[PDB]
Amino acid sequence: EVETFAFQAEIAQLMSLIINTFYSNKEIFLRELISNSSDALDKIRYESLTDPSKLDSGKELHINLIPNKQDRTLTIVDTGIGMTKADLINNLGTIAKSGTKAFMEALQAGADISMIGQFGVGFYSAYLVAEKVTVITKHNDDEQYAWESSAGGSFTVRTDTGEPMGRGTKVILHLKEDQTEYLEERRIKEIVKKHSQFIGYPITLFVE
Ligand SMILES: CCOC(=O)NCc1ccc(-n2c(S)nnc2-c2cc(C(C)C)c(O)cc2O)cc1
Repeated sequence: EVETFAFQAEIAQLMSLIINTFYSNKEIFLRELISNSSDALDKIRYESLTDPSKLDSGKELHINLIPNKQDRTLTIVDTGIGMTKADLINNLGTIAKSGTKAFMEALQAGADISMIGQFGVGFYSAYLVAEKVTVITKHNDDEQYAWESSAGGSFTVRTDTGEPMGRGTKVILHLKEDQTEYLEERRIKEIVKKHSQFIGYPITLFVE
């Protein structure tokens, strides 16, 4: 069973802006996703301080980057606190409505697209490089679900089975045809060092 939803108008407009604005500095998408992963990891870390059983679904707190040139995908995987089905539908746990409003106002005051993460909506910068995004997540309090959107005003949510993760979130970027540089090892290393050099969790770049 697949459920199809319409984005809130403000979010559809944010995504359209990201997709259609001329802006060459696309590489900042990765730091925004790594930042979200770090936040999710902080959350499960702090929770586990008073309830160790929260880590029964996995003790290791880390981030993996997985390029695949055959599929033309870049996948960011973390073992953070994950998201419930409800939070997936509610704009994947972000304050998208109020965040988008503040972001647009900032763009009128001299801000540019690279400031997007300051307003809680950095996830949508994924559409600078991806034609489709799949978000697979598992929270301790719910089952495993897959969110997906190629923009155009809608997203889908379904249950996900076949490769269960213990806990956390996996963001699969289906890259646009002209953005395959982000599958190259030296390019990914360069971007991590430039924008995500000091993060409180290990980042592992998989080899092909
Ligand atoms: C509510 C304040 O934060 C936001 O509005 N947005 C940033 C944010 C949202 C959800 C998460 N998150 C949680 S909680 N659990 N998993 C995630 C998570 C979400 C994403 C995007 C799909 C939004 C991600 O790339 C990685 C994550 O671990 C982390 C940061």
